[PDB]
Amino acid sequence: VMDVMNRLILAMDLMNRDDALRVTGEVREYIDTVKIGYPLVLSEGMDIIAEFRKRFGCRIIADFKVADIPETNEKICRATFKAGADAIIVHGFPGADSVRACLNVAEEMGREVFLLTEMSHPGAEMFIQGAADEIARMGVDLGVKNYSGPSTRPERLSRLREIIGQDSFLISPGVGAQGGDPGETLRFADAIIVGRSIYLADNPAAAAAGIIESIKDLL
Amino acid sequence: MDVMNRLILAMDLMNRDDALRVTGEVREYIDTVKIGYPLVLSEGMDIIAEFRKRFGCRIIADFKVADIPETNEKICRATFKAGADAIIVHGFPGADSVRACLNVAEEMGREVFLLTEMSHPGAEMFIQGAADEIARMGVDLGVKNYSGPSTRPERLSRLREIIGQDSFLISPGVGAQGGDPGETLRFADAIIVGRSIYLADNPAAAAAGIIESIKDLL
Ligand SMILES: O=c1cnn([C@@H]2O[C@H](COP(=O)(O)O)[C@@H](O)[C@H]2O)c(=O)[nH]1
Ligand SMILES: O=c1cnn([C@@H]2O[C@H](COP(=O)(O)O)[C@@H](O)[C@H]2O)c(=O)[nH]1
Repeated sequence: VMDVMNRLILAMDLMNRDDALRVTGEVREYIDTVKIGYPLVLSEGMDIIAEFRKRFGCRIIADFKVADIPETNEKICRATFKAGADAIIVHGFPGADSVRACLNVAEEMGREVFLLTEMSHPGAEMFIQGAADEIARMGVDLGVKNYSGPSTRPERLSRLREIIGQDSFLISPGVGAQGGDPGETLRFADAIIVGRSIYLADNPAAAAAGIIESIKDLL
Repeated sequence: MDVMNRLILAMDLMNRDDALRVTGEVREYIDTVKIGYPLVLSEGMDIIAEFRKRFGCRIIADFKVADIPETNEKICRATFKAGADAIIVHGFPGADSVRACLNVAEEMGREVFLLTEMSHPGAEMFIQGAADEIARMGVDLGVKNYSGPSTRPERLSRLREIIGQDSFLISPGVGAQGGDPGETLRFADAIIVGRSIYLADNPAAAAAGIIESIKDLL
């Protein structure tokens, strides 16, 4: 599995290149893995991935919530890996063919897929939560090794960990701003994802350091 | 929304030169282009303004928006800043995520299309069973624009029933995925067509052919 420094992944959702680079640089001693999503990519271009690789020694997870038909999913994954992403996040709710399409491209291109199981926001209760255990089981059947699940619902995160097994790699957003606790989340997830609690802080480095101090016995 | 010839081009070529040339070739037949991540991730968001400069066409950003509300808001803002007239949003992530998109669209003078059921085989696993409820959620939220599956006209008809005749309904899966242009237009206001046009030996003839087949439907 990827070796995530300090079990902490930065969700870099600032939408300005200068701010995104400044904040990421400030926390670089604490974090070697950065999740870049569409807020930044749609604002600054896929070349922002290149820029991060150039500036920082960071692994890049493209949080693109891939959620199209197989043919389109293939194209999205190809473009994303071509740009230098180490991994891509993919929805399971569009079904097994859509997921398989991403897995096939990742296998061919030597990169990784993370399957999102249940989302951490309130609206997730409406449809995704009821499908999440089956989505996780589907991932296991398809050979998915990497997953994302919700910090905001420890009971759900625990069940999802059970389904995917201890050997699977599990990351978890919703820590901090959305209400999730770093330590409790790391009972089940391999790494936590943190965005606003760090990138909106007056001192992002102090914020990251504070989170890390709070989980030091788990490192 | 008034779509020329009831035909929306899905421009999923991944090269700027090819995408611009093929769109140019069929410009006399369309005034609405759906641009998705295949093109945007290959050539940048600046491609949207370039399409407007060259063709004056309407632009629907097919970004399958599917994040938490806070992130959805950012995605919609970035997308509308790039000049998109509308954006396609998943309903599966729930009502708050959809509402986030509706907010930005209202703010910037744009439209949200709610995707209810997808057209590929895997849609049967989870989406299809949620689709009627997603459509009702759209109605509850005041959504006026929807997308549904050409490949399942019985499902498309049901979608139409739920949202009513006043709502605007577009439908992908025509051609390559097996859907029929004329049958789909029994229920949808407009059909989306990608590969059957952009991978054709002669895209202009392909477009003309499709239009000829639905001429009695305008
Ligand atoms: O279920 C979820 C919830 N959030 N996110 C993403 O993780 C980050 C959470 O950031 P935050 O710490 O500012 O809440 C954002 O990029 C959000 O899109 C997910 O991928 N899945
Ligand atoms: O349920 C679906 C199926 N396809 N599409 C999109 O519509 C287009 C269909 O293209 P095609 O005519 O080449 O199949 C592609 O951009 C695809 O991502 C959707 O938005 N929803």
